[PDB]
Amino acid sequence: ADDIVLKAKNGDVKFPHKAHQKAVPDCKKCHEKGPGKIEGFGKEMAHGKGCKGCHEEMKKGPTKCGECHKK
Ligand code: HEC
Ligand code: HEC
Ligand code: HEC
Ligand SMILES: C[C@H](CCC(=O)O)[C@H]1CC[C@H]2[C@@H]3CC[C@@H]4C[C@H](O)CC[C@]4(C)[C@H]3C[C@H](O)[C@]12C
Repeated sequence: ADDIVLKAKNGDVKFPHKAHQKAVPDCKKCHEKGPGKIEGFGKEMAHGKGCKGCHEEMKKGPTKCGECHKK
């Protein structure tokens, strides 16, 4: 399957899966979540534990606005 781009208005956000499969061997951090996670995602999650917060906790991954968002 292909990577996905989140169409944030301030700039597309790429999500590269291969880098996540390799760096986050705890696949249940994202997979096998109960129902609601597709509908639940949005800006609050992305700037929180959905994206940025995990990077902050794992001490690796982009944490600045222009590292995630790129037109
Ligand atoms: C959240 C940060 C995730 C982590 C950690 C892992 N995966 Fe994942 N996976 C996630 C997304 C949003 C998607 C779909 C979008 C995409 O970019 O592909 C996937 C997809 C998969 C698939 C399909 C990949 C493909 O067919 O090319 C598989 C089999 C899957 N993911 C496996 C998987 C494994 C085993 C993980 C841990 C080592 C892993 N993922 C972590 C989000 C995230
Ligand atoms: C932990 C459970 C994570 C979640 C949820 C998300 N990401 Fe992540 N990301 C994680 C790690 C530990 C890393 C390091 C990968 C590396 O080897 O450098 C990253 C990295 C990225 C990258 C940069 C990838 C690269 O090859 O340099 C990007 C662009 C990225 N992550 C984006 C991203 C977004 C948009 C997320 C939510 C949709 C997301 N990450 C979730 C750990 C975790
Ligand atoms: C990657 C880990 C991110 C970092 C660092 C920042 N943002 Fe972000 N933001 C991210 C995602 C995945 C999303 C899309 C959410 C979704 O609904 O899919 C966003 C969203 C925003 C938005 C809202 C855009 C819209 O609703 O169309 C804005 C205005 C935004 N982000 C701004 C922003 C700024 C200024 C940041 C630095 C302070 C920043 N983001 C960091 C992913 C990431
Ligand atoms: C559930 C995990 C981890 C965050 C958390 O614990 O909530 C998060 C991390 C990244 C999230 C995905 C980002 C890309 C997609 C954003 C869409 O708008 C909703 C579906 C997708 C496929 C999201 C589904 C789910 O919300 C995920 C896989």
